[PDB]
Amino acid sequence: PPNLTGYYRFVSQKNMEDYLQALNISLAVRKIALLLKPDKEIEHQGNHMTVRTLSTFRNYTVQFDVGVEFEEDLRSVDGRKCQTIVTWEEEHLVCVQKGEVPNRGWRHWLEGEMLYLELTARDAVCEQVFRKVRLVP
Ligand SMILES: [C]C1=[C]C([C])=[N+]2C1=C([C][C][C][C][C][C][C][C][C][C]C(=O)O[C][C]([O])[C][O])C1=C([C])[C]=C([C])N1[B]2(F)F
Repeated sequence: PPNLTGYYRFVSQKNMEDYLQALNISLAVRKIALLLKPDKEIEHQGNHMTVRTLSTFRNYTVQFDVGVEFEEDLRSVDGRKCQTIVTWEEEHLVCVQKGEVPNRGWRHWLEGEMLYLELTARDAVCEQVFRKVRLVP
């Protein structure tokens, strides 16, 4: 599987409204979240990954070894905890977050320097795109 290490700048998103509602995020917080352009930073070493979502209001970091289910602390996101498993399906990094919310998870994949992210919760599907930042001193 590919190595996903990189810093990727926000490009676009669609239907984040839907995903936020599906996680039961309040109107006040959804209004804030829809204004921001969070970046994605990944540290992928061997079979271990750290994935950071970075914004001026709040950051969220998760760590994992691919293939090992773990308790994901999402209390800073939607107040919940999940039993989360990340796998590789061809070149897609697939995450299933098992818990209260059905169909919860996400999928990354790369096309050149564009990093795609699909986010799901209940019947909501959000599509995001990021672009890798080149290491220019
Ligand atoms: C400010 C605030 C507050 C709060 C609470 N909020 C916000 C916002 C904005 C800011 C940002 C934060 C971070 C998040 C993370 C998760 C997703 C990604 C992910 O999943 O990823 C995936 C891979 O890549 C790893 O992980 C938001 C959004 C945009 C969304 C959401 C849900 N939100 B929330 F409701 F949490």
